Amino acid sequence: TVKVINDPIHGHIELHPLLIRIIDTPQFQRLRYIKQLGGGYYVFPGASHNRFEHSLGVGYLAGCLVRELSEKQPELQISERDMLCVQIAGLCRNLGHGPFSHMFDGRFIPLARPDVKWTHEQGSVNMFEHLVNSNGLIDVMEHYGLIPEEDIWFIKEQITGPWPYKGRPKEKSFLYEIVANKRNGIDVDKWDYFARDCHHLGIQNNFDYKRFIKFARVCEVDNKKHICTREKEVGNLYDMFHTRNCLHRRAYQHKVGNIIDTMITDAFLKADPYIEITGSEGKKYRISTAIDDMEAFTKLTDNIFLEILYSTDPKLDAARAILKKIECRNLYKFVGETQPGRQDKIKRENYESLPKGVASAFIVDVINMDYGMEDKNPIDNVRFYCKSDPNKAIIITKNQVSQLLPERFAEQLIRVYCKKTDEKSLFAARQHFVQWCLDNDFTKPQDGDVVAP
Amino acid sequence: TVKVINDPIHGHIELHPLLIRIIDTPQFQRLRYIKQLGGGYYVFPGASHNRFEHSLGVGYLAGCLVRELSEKQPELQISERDMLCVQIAGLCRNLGHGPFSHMFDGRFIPLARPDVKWTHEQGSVNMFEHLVNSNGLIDVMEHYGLIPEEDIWFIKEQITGWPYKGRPKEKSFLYEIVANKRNGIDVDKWDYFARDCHHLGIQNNFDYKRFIKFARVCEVDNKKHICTREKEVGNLYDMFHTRNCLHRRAYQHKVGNIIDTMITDAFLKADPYIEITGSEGKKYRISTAIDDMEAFTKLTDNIFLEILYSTDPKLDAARAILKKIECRNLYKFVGETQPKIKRENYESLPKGVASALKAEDFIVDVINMDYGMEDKNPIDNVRFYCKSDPNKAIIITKNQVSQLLPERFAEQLIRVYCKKTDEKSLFAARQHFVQWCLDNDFTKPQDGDVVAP
Amino acid sequence: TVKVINDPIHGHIELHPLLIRIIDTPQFQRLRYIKQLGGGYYVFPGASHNRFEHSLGVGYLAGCLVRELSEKQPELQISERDMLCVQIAGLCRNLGHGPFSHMFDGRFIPLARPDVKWTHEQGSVNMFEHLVNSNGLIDVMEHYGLIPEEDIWFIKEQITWPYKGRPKEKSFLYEIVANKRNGIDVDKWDYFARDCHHLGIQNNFDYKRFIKFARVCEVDNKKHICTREKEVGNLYDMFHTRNCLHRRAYQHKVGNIIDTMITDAFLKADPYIEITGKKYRISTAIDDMEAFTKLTDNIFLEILYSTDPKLDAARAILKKIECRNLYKFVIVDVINMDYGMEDKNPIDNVRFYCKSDPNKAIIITKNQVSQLLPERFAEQLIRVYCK
Amino acid sequence: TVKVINDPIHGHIELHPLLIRIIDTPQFQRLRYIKQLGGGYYVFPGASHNRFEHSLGVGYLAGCLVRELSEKQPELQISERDMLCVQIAGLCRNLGHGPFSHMFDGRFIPLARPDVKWTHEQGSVNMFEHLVNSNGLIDVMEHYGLIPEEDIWFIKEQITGWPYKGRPKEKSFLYEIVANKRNGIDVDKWDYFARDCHHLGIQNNFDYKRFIKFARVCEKKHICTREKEVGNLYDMFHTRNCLHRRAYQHKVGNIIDTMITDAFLKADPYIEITGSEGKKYRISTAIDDMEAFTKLTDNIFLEILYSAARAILKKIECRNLYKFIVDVINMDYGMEDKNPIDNVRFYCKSDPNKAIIITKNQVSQLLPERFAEQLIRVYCK
Ligand SMILES: Nc1nc2c(ncn2[C@H]2C[C@H](O)[C@@H](COP(=O)(O)OP(=O)(O)OP(=O)(O)O)O2)c(=O)[nH]1
Ligand SMILES: Nc1nc2c(ncn2[C@H]2C[C@H](O)[C@@H](COP(=O)(O)OP(=O)(O)OP(=O)(O)O)O2)c(=O)[nH]1
Ligand SMILES: Nc1nc2c(ncn2[C@H]2C[C@H](O)[C@@H](COP(=O)(O)OP(=O)(O)OP(=O)(O)O)O2)c(=O)[nH]1
Ligand SMILES: Nc1nc2c(ncn2[C@H]2C[C@H](O)[C@@H](COP(=O)(O)OP(=O)(O)OP(=O)(O)O)O2)c(=O)[nH]1
Ligand SMILES: Nc1nc2c(ncn2[C@H]2C[C@H](O)[C@@H](COP(=O)(O)OP(=O)(O)OP(=O)(O)O)O2)c(=O)[nH]1
Ligand SMILES: Nc1nc2c(ncn2[C@H]2C[C@H](O)[C@@H](COP(=O)(O)OP(=O)(O)OP(=O)(O)O)O2)c(=O)[nH]1
Ligand SMILES: Nc1nc2c(ncn2[C@H]2C[C@H](O)[C@@H](COP(=O)(O)OP(=O)(O)OP(=O)(O)O)O2)c(=O)[nH]1
Ligand SMILES: Nc1nc2c(ncn2[C@H]2C[C@H](O)[C@@H](COP(=O)(O)OP(=O)(O)OP(=O)(O)O)O2)c(=O)[nH]1
Ligand SMILES: Nc1nc2c(ncn2[C@H]2C[C@H](O)[C@@H](COP(=O)(O)OP(=O)(O)OP(=O)(O)O)O2)c(=O)[nH]1
Ligand SMILES: Nc1nc2c(ncn2[C@H]2C[C@H](O)[C@@H](COP(=O)(O)OP(=O)(O)OP(=O)(O)O)O2)c(=O)[nH]1
Ligand SMILES: Nc1nc2c(ncn2[C@H]2C[C@H](O)[C@@H](COP(=O)(O)OP(=O)(O)OP(=O)(O)O)O2)c(=O)[nH]1
Ligand SMILES: Nc1nc2c(ncn2[C@H]2C[C@H](O)[C@@H](COP(=O)(O)OP(=O)(O)OP(=O)(O)O)O2)c(=O)[nH]1
Ligand SMILES: [Mg+2]
Ligand SMILES: [Mg+2]
Repeated sequence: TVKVINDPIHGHIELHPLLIRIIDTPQFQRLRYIKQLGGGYYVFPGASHNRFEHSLGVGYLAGCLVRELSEKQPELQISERDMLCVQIAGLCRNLGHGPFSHMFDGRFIPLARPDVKWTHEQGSVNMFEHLVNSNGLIDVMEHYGLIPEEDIWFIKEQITGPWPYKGRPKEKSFLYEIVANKRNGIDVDKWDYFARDCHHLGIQNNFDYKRFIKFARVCEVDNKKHICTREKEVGNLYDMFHTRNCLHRRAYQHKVGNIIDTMITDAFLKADPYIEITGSEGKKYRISTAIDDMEAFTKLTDNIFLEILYSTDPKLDAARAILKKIECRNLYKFVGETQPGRQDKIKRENYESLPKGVASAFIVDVINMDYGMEDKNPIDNVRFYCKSDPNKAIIITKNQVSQLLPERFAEQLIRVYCKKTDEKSLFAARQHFVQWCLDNDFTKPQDGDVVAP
Repeated sequence: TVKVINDPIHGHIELHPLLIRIIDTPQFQRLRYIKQLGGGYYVFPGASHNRFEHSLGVGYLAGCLVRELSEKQPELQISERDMLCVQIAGLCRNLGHGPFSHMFDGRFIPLARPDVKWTHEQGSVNMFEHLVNSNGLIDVMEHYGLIPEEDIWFIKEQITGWPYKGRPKEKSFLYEIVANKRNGIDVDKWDYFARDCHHLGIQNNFDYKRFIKFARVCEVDNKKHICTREKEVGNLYDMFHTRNCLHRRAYQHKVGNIIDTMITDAFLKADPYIEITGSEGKKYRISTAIDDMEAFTKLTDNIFLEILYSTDPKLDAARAILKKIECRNLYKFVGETQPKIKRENYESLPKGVASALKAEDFIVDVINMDYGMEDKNPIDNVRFYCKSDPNKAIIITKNQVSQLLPERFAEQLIRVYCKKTDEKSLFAARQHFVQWCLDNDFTKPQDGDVVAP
Repeated sequence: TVKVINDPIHGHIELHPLLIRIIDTPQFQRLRYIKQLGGGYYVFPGASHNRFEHSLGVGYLAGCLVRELSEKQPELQISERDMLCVQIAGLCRNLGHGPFSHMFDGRFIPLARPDVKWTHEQGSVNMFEHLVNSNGLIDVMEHYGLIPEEDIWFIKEQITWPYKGRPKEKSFLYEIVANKRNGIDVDKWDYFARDCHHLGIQNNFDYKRFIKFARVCEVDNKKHICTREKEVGNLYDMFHTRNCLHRRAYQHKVGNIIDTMITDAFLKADPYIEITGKKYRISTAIDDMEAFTKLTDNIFLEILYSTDPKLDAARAILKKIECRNLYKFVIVDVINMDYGMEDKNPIDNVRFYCKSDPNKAIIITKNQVSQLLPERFAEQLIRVYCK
Repeated sequence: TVKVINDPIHGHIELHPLLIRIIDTPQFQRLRYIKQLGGGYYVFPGASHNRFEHSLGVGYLAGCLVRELSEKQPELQISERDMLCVQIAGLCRNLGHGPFSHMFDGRFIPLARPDVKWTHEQGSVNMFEHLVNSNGLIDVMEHYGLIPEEDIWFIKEQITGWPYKGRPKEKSFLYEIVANKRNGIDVDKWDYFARDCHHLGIQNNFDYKRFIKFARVCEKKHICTREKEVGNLYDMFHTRNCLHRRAYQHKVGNIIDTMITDAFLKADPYIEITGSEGKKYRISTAIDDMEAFTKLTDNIFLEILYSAARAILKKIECRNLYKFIVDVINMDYGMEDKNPIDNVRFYCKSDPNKAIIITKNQVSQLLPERFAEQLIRVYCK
């Protein structure tokens, strides 16, 4: 039987009986304890939402777009079984996030295991594989019309990727642009967190996903089939990446929200050698090794935070000290923000040297602000059709749309912090950063003249 | 200085430096890990908000109402010291909640320690005393112009409640703001109306900004009260009608309440085997952690995941229940009915359903749906002024308002669940329930004619 | 081809090319000049929305409910042209409204010509009949697959075995646009959400949830639109919403008195205001649908801007409105706030089903749901105003 | 006594009794029959709102901002006399809008009278003069604490423009509330961002309440904001440049405006409006006499319809519109080719009195390179 879910973002959403079987498992319900925005909840009190409700919304929107394409284009021969496999990927595309979401795979793991190749996409299919086997859903998928081996491949291909695709013929290549669009990034995962993060933080979203769906249409281009949209909508697609970039500077890359994220990783790193997570077959794992056993990664949620804080173990005292610094709001003071050049951008291989560089002129964080396609324009990977010939998809260049569009599509930001809260330190630390920007020929800080003339 | 918090409900809300230092403590930040709606999150996935964000809203609304009374009528001589003490009562009104909020003081504590009378108001004031002492704010309150002796009584009286000694009877109206014991119209209700509806996806039929625009203090019976105008008695009836919809739609959802029941069941079977530490290092159980604040500070929803991830063979009976929740193998709801059943009789109804599948196979949940004051109309304890003489507080009775208002103001619902889930057990459980309704002469189940012909 | 319309209430709605042709006629486009709430705009400044956009939503919701029923239940033989006809009636349910809506058919005509019995429903079928004939569109309806003689009668029957539009096997399609049996129809769901959003008030009925659980059931050998056991408390709240909108906005004592002053201004201006090939007055424009087309809220400002001394008494009263010299609230106004069916309970006309057998309709009584529900369901109010 | 008005945008707003007396006049209530977005209503159904509702919001926000600065900076000597004059200027900066707002003074009047020089501010000050004299409010303005000679001049200067004769340069920051000429950050923009989006069904991307919480006056004197809000200030001009692209310059919406100019230009010969002493004015001439301009609303559109010009309106009601006439549209941040943030000063949390200049390079590189552009549309009649 179909179940219904009331959602503040999408309203009542219908779930296939198989979708419910995937939801009501420990590997999915785990997501109720991973916060979407990690440390951003300690700056925006409304961002209490977790990965679980986000996953439901991505599965709903995937089903919405995949159904509009089949209803408007029966030529595509999209089957109910394709739609279902599309909805499973949208639900399971978030399975592989770790504690506090982008803090785990973007800070902690890069610091604890510098040479491991790890992303949440990889974790999502590793966890999805453990979800199906550990709950006996192979038979369940057969009962609802799915052919597992091919479809298990197809689902995992939407989440991560690799005509290199084994799960679906190239004649249905457009199904891979719904859940996780590797070609341009216009996927159902962005549309849900645009609306769900703005709802919870209390900021404004400037992209209407429903209007986009009404004009979505598969077109052939360069002998392959892509998802295209109308030419009259090219302006709002630019505004979708302007929405996403505006969402990052306000909330995701909030300097206080990020310094709280760095403090949690540093506490996690200091608690790493002493926290024991029981994995598969009784084996024990650290925080940085739980990603190797899915049975242990299941039990690696935000509970680690309170486990460290509510602890009595003397070995956890140093990690507990950093969390106590957070609950008392004694945080590292933000001293300034600057920008390098495109050609003078700092490489990740040099990140470990900069606090030494500013002291000779400390916490330095480097954030890269791009439209998704590194320094490339994502819209140039989008094709557009006219109302007189819906099968001819043309290229709309940036100069054809507007002269007010961004000159560049990627940039880098350098935030500097100081661990000493002394008024004399915060003054002296600000003096180093201002001279550090003049020496390295970086851009002038906004508060530069008042704190240091 | 002052800080500004962005809130999805109230927007940018400014907080006095003393309020900032009150919330930046482990006993306040503890509220970030208490689900506002408890088990409702497992039915309404948008209900992930915690007590922390609710506390700031109540304190901000407390400040809006007392700031309007002060500005409109200088006659009352409301001081900044008074307005600060009201906001402090708004923030700390929720400090006394336990894991999953109303589950703790309404289900677990009654069954774990039936001898002791415990409320979250008693908890909030006890937690408030521990908050100011552990963080040494008695000197900070003195710094911002407060008199700790008298004001801490005043802060505590607003929470718990001429019996008061923290304020003279001339300021009696300041006790109707944070926790109105007289009629229930308080700023704590306005925030959870708007905040819960935002997250649940439910509609709210009450406007507090309009009420505040007409709030005015008048004398009657030589005592001063907060009153609103003639024209607002209709909106005041809907405020308690809204509260009843939020209780019927969400807070007393049949599936959300059974999930709360199972978390209590799991808690009571885990209560003897888990230790919480605090005050002078003594160990405390879940049920006895209310006797000490240093232990109760570390008693949050984290208890759920510690039981679920536990390795102890002494915790399987409790871990078994929580995994029935994770896989959603819940007790099946059999039916709803209506009669008054004394709380002392609650324990006896399970054996009564079986007499019409042993007694333990049933669970009977009695809910008292009222308007806040048992069977009394709260509007009868509200005074109204008119535009001609704004200083005379008249009385509007239910007949003068409307004839479509409720007849009574208190009813009880009874829900029957069965711990057996097979098709044969559910059938017999449905038959017992319908017969049990005749044996005691209850209201006819809605589906009885279809389920038990 | 299909056009999409961005509406602030329903978002982007798609309209079949036939419905676009009906929209683009003078008889539908004139509804851009009929205030939905009439005299409420002079008390709630947000309610500037007209009848035009209200109609686009009643027919959008009409398509939504009819299409959900055919997809869940192909056993009903709901054709794609059944759904076009249900949509048409939703759009044209509002064609027969006069200047300022409830000001016209609710007060003005009852005093101007007490002999006639005039309703906006009876105005809709005549304006619709004029609409199809004056634009030569019985041509286009057969082009998109409809049989006019039966389908047109079907459309009008929904506005106003008795029916001849369709047989008792399709008896549930008459419960969508104008539900005469309990009042649960798409018309209410739109102005609930549309008036609330413009007035600044709060709606408390979720219509998208009611659609998710709607299902037809054979009751008394007749097919009826039903809902689930669990949605009965939300039905009581639906009429409770409708009542709040009347007590807060629709029957606001200052908003009603402004409507009454516009009636008095139209009454005194009635014999001297001529609308054209005969000539018609405001009171007789209802008798010629070619005149009712040119009879909108513009009739208000044509009196206010005139200079003929014959209309001075009428203009002196619209001069009293623009300077807010209104009748002091102490003209006697009687208001009957019911549940849409006189003193009856509409829930006693609603059937429900269970999960166990989703084909067994059953009646749920008030004593079964909640004991805190109203005692009565109709109620009268008396107000007097000093001229 | 005070009156409260419930609003879909701002909620319950309180209005001084002197404000109510300005509202309850024929020259202000006229704005109930001037739709704010003109022809965008025939493309966006939800956009049925008029200038009247907008005018109440402009004055309410003009009152929020000035009252905010009163209570945080008493060193500015802001009086209840200044706050009243700002709110009046907020209410009356839209009095001089003709039928369908910008279709009248953007297309029709420049085409009907190429020699004339007409703007809606000129009308706003002229009809504000016509409002207080026709309704005898000069004795009521003085009764509520104002000095009518000096304050009127201040009210008409917040609308049009040390060259000011209503307030001294020691209070120059109050001309930056209603109609900012230095950079364009005024409460009028903030009201139509939220009120047009609400009705069009478009999304907004500027938080006006957050901007008010960080407003300070800094040394002349200009209104400044925190350094952390410069990014929100470009997105303010980006929000509204995005508002012009979707609704204000909608191709089918703009072509409807042009067809109503043509229908008005053809009906200008025979359009009769009675004016000052019974003298008849045309549509194109009712601006020279505020008695006639008072009665010049959207009513003329339906007056032509119910009467050669009736053919064009008939072509619009039947959607026989021109297919996608050459219209030129100027898209700018409000200051021609200039950059409005260069005329904005900022203060830090360190020295709140030291105003600083922030350049585009210090904010972000993903910002526009130019700040003006022009689009050319062609249509077939
Ligand atoms: N908007 C709204 N949502 C509701 C309401 N009542 C319950 N819900 C929400 C909670 C769930 O996420 C979702 C489904 O809950 P339901 O009560 O309709 O289904 P439930 O499984 O509890 O009962 P059932 O299996 O159908 O017998 O809708 C309501 O009255 N309004
Ligand atoms: N202090 C504090 N801020 C919170 C909280 N929840 C959300 N927020 C917001 C308000 C702050 O403006 C914002 C930034 O946090 P802080 O101001 O405490 O850190 P910041 O680096 O700005 O140092 P500061 O204290 O302003 O000198 O976090 C909370 O619980 N405590
Ligand atoms: N607090 C915080 N959140 C981030 C950060 N980076 C990404 N996110 C948050 C914002 C969204 O809610 C969500 C989007 O990231 P996801 O992991 O869900 O998907 P994905 O990486 O594909 O995002 P993308 O396609 O690049 O926009 O995570 C960050 O650096 N800090
Ligand atoms: N609506 C909105 N909220 C923001 C924005 N930026 C930050 N916030 C939210 C997060 C906080 O809860 C609150 C305060 O953040 P702020 O950045 O303004 O204060 P913060 O202490 O971090 O900086 P400061 O110490 O004052 O220099 O507002 C924004 O651009 N728009
Ligand atoms: N099954 C399920 N429902 C959820 C979940 N989150 C929110 N909801 C909502 C949808 C459901 O209609 C509603 C009630 O949950 P259930 O239907 O599973 O409880 P119920 O005793 O009615 O089981 P049943 O419908 O007889 O299978 O909660 C979830 O994670 N799993
Ligand atoms: N899930 C759930 N939430 C409840 C229940 N009872 C109360 N609440 C929730 C709804 C509100 O968000 C919030 C209000 O309860 P509080 O204890 O915080 O305030 P209070 O004691 O004053 O209740 P009152 O104002 O009299 O309704 O807790 C319940 O039985 N189940
Ligand atoms: N939400 C939203 N609505 C828009 C936008 N642009 C126009 N509209 C609204 C106005 C209409 O009610 C509806 C249709 O607008 P369109 O420009 O897409 O239709 P149009 O017939 O003018 O273009 P077409 O004939 O298909 O080339 O959507 C937009 O950017 N966002
Ligand atoms: N006076 C006036 N009220 C308006 C207007 N627009 C919306 N409203 C609302 C605010 C008022 O509280 C409400 C009632 O109108 P009035 O107060 O003017 O009439 P009322 O019978 O209450 O006479 P009153 O002056 O209060 O003794 O209309 C307007 O333009 N002028
Ligand atoms: N200002 C005002 N509006 C009214 C009044 N009575 C009805 N309406 C308005 C409010 C709604 O927007 C709308 C609803 O009634 P309709 O004219 O659309 O038709 P109908 O009689 O079928 O509605 P109903 O079934 O009675 O709820 O008309 C009234 O007495 N005064
Ligand atoms: N949000 C909301 N607005 C209302 C309500 N009732 C009336 N209004 C709106 C209409 C007006 O624009 C505004 C104030 O009008 P009121 O009806 O409260 O006062 P009114 O002048 O008519 O009576 P009064 O002169 O004070 O005796 O609020 C309500 O229940 N909720
Ligand atoms: N339908 C339509 N509206 C326009 C057009 N140009 C401007 N507007 C409308 C959009 C806004 O609601 C409103 C904004 O302009 P205002 O008349 O309120 O004043 P102003 O010229 O100072 O606007 P600004 O400060 O430059 O943004 O006028 C247009 O070309 N077509
Ligand atoms: N045709 C029409 N469009 C409306 C109406 N109300 C709002 N809109 C919107 C939907 C349209 O996509 C948009 C543009 O209008 P049209 O499509 O009719 O003119 P257009 O030049 O695009 O010619 P077209 O038929 O699309 O080739 O106006 C209406 O009543 N009729
Ligand atoms: Mg009806
Ligand atoms: Mg301007």
